[PDB]
Amino acid sequence: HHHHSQELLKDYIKRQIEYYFSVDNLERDFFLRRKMDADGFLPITLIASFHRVQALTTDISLIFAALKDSKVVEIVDEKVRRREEPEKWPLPP
RNA sequence: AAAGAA
Repeated sequence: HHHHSQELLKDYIKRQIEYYFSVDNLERDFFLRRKMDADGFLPITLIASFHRVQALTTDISLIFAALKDSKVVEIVDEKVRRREEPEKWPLPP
């Protein structure tokens, strides 16, 4: 027993989601950007369906917990966006 | 290139 399994899992979830919201990924992620609203937000439940997140967990409240203190993303209601200049990224649906 | 990290 060398770590708390659910805390480690939360760190994997957080870093996987922060990757999607990195500038490097966003520059090329046309699917993700077409799903943004005009303010840059995506449903957290959409992110939950992405294959690597769903592989790590199907517990939605755990994904919220994993993201609670992220400096990369901001959460409003059940939606999430890049904290820095989110409005640059949406693309037409 | 099956979501080859939507």
